[PDB]
Amino acid sequence: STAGKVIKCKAAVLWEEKKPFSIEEVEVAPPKAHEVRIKMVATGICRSDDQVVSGTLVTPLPVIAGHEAAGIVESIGEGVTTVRPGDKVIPLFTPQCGKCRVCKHPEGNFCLKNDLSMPRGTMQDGTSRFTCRGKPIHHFLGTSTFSQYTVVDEISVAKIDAASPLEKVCLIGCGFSTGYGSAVKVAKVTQGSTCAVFGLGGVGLSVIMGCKAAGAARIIGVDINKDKFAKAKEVGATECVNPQDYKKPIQEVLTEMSNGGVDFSFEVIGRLDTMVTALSCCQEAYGVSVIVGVPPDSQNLSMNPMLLLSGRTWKGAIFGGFKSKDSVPKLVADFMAKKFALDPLITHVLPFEKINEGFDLLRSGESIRTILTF
Amino acid sequence: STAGKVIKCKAAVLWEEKKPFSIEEVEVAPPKAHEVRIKMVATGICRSDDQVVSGTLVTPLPVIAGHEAAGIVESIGEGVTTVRPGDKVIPLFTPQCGKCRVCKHPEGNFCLKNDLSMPRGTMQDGTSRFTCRGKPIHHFLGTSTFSQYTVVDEISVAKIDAASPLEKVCLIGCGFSTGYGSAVKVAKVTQGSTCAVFGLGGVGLSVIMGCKAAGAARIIGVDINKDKFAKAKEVGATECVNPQDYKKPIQEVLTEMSNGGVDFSFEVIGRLDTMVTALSCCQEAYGVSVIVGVPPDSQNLSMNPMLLLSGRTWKGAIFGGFKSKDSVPKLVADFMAKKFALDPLITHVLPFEKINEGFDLLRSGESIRTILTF
Ligand SMILES: NC(=O)c1ccc[n+]([C@@H]2O[C@H](COP(=O)([O-])OP(=O)([O-])OC[C@H]3O[C@@H](n4cnc5c(N)[nH+]cnc54)[C@H](O)[C@@H]3O)[C@@H](O)[C@H]2O)c1
Ligand SMILES: NC(=O)c1ccc[n+]([C@@H]2O[C@H](COP(=O)([O-])OP(=O)([O-])OC[C@H]3O[C@@H](n4cnc5c(N)[nH+]cnc54)[C@H](O)[C@@H]3O)[C@@H](O)[C@H]2O)c1
Ligand SMILES: CCCCCCCCCC(=O)O
Ligand SMILES: CCCCCCCCCC(=O)O
Ligand SMILES: [Zn+2]
Ligand SMILES: [Zn+2]
Ligand SMILES: [Zn+2]
Ligand SMILES: [Zn+2]
Repeated sequence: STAGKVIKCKAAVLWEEKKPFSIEEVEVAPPKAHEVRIKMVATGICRSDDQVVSGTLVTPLPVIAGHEAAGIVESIGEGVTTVRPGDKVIPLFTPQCGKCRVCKHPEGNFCLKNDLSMPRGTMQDGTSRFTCRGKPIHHFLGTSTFSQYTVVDEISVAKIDAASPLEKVCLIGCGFSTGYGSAVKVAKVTQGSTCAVFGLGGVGLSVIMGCKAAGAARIIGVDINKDKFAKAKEVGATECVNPQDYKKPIQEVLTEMSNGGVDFSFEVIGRLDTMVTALSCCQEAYGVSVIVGVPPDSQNLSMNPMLLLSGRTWKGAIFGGFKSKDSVPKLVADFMAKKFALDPLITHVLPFEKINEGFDLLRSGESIRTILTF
Repeated sequence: STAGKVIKCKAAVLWEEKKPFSIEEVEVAPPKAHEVRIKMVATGICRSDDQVVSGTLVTPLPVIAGHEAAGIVESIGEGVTTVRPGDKVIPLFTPQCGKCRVCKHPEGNFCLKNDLSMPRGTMQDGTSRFTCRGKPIHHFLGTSTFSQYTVVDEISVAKIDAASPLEKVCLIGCGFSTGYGSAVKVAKVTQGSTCAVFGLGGVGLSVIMGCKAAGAARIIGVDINKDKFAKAKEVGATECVNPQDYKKPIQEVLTEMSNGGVDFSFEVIGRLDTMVTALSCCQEAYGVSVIVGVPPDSQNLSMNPMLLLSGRTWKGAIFGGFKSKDSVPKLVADFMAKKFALDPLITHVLPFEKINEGFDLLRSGESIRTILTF
């Protein structure tokens, strides 16, 4: 009987850029019409949550960040039909309203109700469900998973299998689905192709998993941190290259290695220069390059459009191109059926209260995904 | 007989940038092994030829330019198997060797034997068949059609229907096939879609023809020259807009007109600014933008990669993505079977001796295609 009552609980509040999270008591309002309040069970530390701290991914502060998570419904607002109290759920940082021109399109997933293109840090109704020290606190991407309890819009949550291990399937809420979908859905990697993956973190390892699932013959991992190469090979890389080892730019190295350019390249870092390098290294007539990394706010890249004129395709995607609410329950079902592995992504486990230690592990280069448990 | 002998004939020589063509006698050597000497019958004036004069498309000078043409085989070198003397032919500025990794790929057409990516201005053997006033003269894109006679490599020529009208089907050598293919093969325009076409010259009108053939519901022509709008509507534009008429940038105008962005946009001008505008005006989640225009030499554009991260596809192509030697005869057969029209592209038909007057018509905005007749 917390239904319809304010809940006091602990959250990780970010008051200022480039500062530690503050673990402290917040007030979580009850859900309004078509809103869902979730008791969080596990949440991943994604580089995009660090980009909020760095100020390179801009969203209003102060904020409760976190977007890669799983929990159990505590209560539903009036009119909710797609979840019930006690259901296991994954918050959807890319919503699926099911009504807009994008949700109706066979290949769109970037639903027009998203809080990604022009972040306001609110619920759909333009208000916050979070108070801290008597001050309103922003939401993040309509999810805000660094909290014992959050409130999300119904279009931002999916019901998943009741037997789901939530400390694993939280990765379906971001890094696994993003990287796997970038390969199998956005690029549509083909059997016997040569792929180059720039960045061997949680999301780039998931791209490798998707390239290997699609039957690529060669998967070249690219990272400046050679410590990332062993796990990249475990999940399917056939060879790994560190740009720092070479006198020549890595686009020239990769073009040589692939006897004239790769079939598919993926930027999975978030840098302007590696976005251009990744486009250049794909074959000039028929190559495809996919941007997955989140570039720094309000910065333009410079490129030569002759790279496109010869025949290259350049595209990007959020969340692996998956329509979120249709896709997340299916991805969980496929995980339960052993169609892909999540354990290779999980290098560390900590209690939520050690969230700062989890960010330090990511920043040091030591972790892939740290999973925090509430 | 001319076979096996040097031919002295008339050609339009470009001795240096930003000067008129010089119409004078050149010597055309006989074809070597796997080469074809063609008597030219008609050639079109394409903006790319003007870009060589402007210096914004770089190729070695002095040069015989011209790449959009048709003629009749005068003689064949040893080892030629695909054409014979007397055949009607179209030179292929994009070759099709049939042997390279691109020619073997189902979606590639930018054959590695091309003289487009690093223009040398020669035959495949690295020599020139042209002299003028005792100086060697460069080839252009392996074609050089501003000459009563040219010599091309076999991989740079297609045999066409003996009954085809060369004064019309010369456009299948560049402008028609480029525009049409950019719509139907590269973009793969869908039935009921909304398309935006930037530039309503010969290639942009051919893009409109392809979008209409593909069943687009709306085709928005964009040009700063409103005199181009009447013919754009004749061949299928549903509306035309002049950016100079608006206070707001045209990407904003086209996003509003299309209720959130177009399905397909095409840059058919060759400006960096319009390439970015065209990408921006396509819907952010599922839009596709195709670069057809040839951008100015050695100049980079600046763009915000978030345009791609939301889901846009950005791609370019040469010659409408068509594998040139397979496609050109089929396009001529389809023209003979009334599957498309070429007359709407032809505004002027001049003798070859009036080449300079033909270029002045293009530069002044008066013409679409001028066809020069030998
Ligand atoms: N498109 C989406 O929906 C989506 C989802 C999830 C993450 N992201 C972004 O994807 C990117 C990767 O996220 P992640 O895997 O969690 O991050 P991560 O774990 O930091 O991995 C990035 C990897 O890139 C490596 N790296 C850094 N700089 C360079 C360089 N200059 N050259 C070659 N390698 C380099 C780095 O060593 C690290 O292993 C970040 O930009 C995220 O913000 C996008
Ligand atoms: N990709 C290929 O294989 C290929 C083949 C043929 C042509 N080209 C290029 O395609 C482009 C078009 O060729 P074309 O149709 O012969 O040329 P064109 O006949 O000069 O047509 C270009 C049109 O662009 C219009 N225009 C110029 N500036 C602007 C502007 N700022 N805003 C809006 N409209 C503008 C201009 O008024 C004209 O009607 C040129 O860049 C060619 O070099 C590429
Ligand atoms: C990517 C290299 C492109 C070179 C294009 C040379 C001109 C092709 C013919 C044309 O555009 O009319
Ligand atoms: C198209 C603008 C999107 C920028 C923000 C993307 C953040 C989503 C979460 C993630 O990347 O891990
Ligand atoms: Zn929607
Ligand atoms: Zn993420
Ligand atoms: Zn070839
Ligand atoms: Zn041309």
